[PDB]
Amino acid sequence: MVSLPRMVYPQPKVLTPCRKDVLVVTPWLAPIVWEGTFNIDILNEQFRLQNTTIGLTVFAIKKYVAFLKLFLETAEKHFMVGHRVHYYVFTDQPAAVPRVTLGTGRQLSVLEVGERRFLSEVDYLVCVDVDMEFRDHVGVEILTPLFGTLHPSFYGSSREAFTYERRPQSQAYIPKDEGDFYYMGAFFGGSVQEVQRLTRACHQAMMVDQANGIEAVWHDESHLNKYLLRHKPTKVLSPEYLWDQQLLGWPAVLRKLRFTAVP
Ligand SMILES: CCCCCCO[C@@H]1O[C@H](CO)[C@H](O)[C@H](O)[C@H]1O[C@@H]1O[C@@H](C)[C@@H](O)[C@@H](O)[C@@H]1O
Ligand SMILES: O=c1ccn([C@@H]2O[C@H](COP(=O)(O)OP(=O)(O)O)[C@@H](O)[C@H]2O)c(=O)[nH]1
Ligand SMILES: [Hg+2]
Ligand SMILES: [Hg+2]
Ligand SMILES: [Hg+2]
Ligand SMILES: [Hg+2]
Ligand SMILES: [Mn+2]
Repeated sequence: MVSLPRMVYPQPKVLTPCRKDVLVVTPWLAPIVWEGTFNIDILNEQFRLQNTTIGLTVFAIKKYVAFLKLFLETAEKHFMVGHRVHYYVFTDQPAAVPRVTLGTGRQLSVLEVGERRFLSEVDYLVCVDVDMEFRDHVGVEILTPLFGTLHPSFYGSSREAFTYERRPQSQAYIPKDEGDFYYMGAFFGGSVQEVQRLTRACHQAMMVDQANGIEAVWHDESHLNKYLLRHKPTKVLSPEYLWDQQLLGWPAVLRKLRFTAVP
């Protein structure tokens, strides 16, 4: 709404693309987020002027509570620093959640397991796996109504090789001649409204499948892929945002490894 203040930064050059080695915009005109495609100062200004609050949700059930300390401490160094952040930790062991020191404007809620809340508390929801650590900047460049992340093992694969659910009997079914990308279930998000629409659709689809005695090959991730095929994401995150260095190394196409699998 409000005007940006005067800012001094390099002029963007029309006849000079930032990245020539990768696709930076999808066929439906959604940016694909890679290092070099965004000026974080301009984006931070835009989002701070709106007093943006980001919710970060993670599940830590059974032995996975062990991953919380590193996850949260690294999120404090790299995730949305400067912005309001609300962590939501869903766990079966509330007393096992580590006591992590948080920066100002950041809070954590422990929710025991064994909603309209989000609508009134945050503007965007980011949903990720907990067996991970942040190694570099993950900020407002990802925020948009609905986003998915390119799975690190398939970003260079032909659609026929994607491990989508291939049985027509499943709600997650995607035939061999369809598909844009293979999105990983470990990192998705968007506005609260869009994330709840997505989770509701996948939940209903999974219930239909269960009633028909079938379980999608990659569970929730198969359904996330069917949803994002039919409801195109407004931004797509590159594999910089979901990487496994032990498994895949550090390819030239990745200028930064931002959020990675814990060995
Ligand atoms: C040594 C195991 C190799 C797995 C590589 C492909 O990753 C898996 O892809 C499937 C879909 O085909 C699922 O998305 C699954 O969750 C992925 O495995 C997980 O992510 C990879 C990157 C790696 O960190 C594995 O250890 C994870 O289990
Ligand atoms: O005992 C378990 C198994 C899974 N998870 C949660 O479900 C996510 C998906 O599981 P996992 O990381 O094992 O899957 P992978 O990335 O290996 O495919 C984990 O990050 C956790 O957030 C959990 O909390 N406890
Ligand atoms: Hg979520
Ligand atoms: Hg998640
Ligand atoms: Hg689901
Ligand atoms: Hg989903
Ligand atoms: Mn995981």
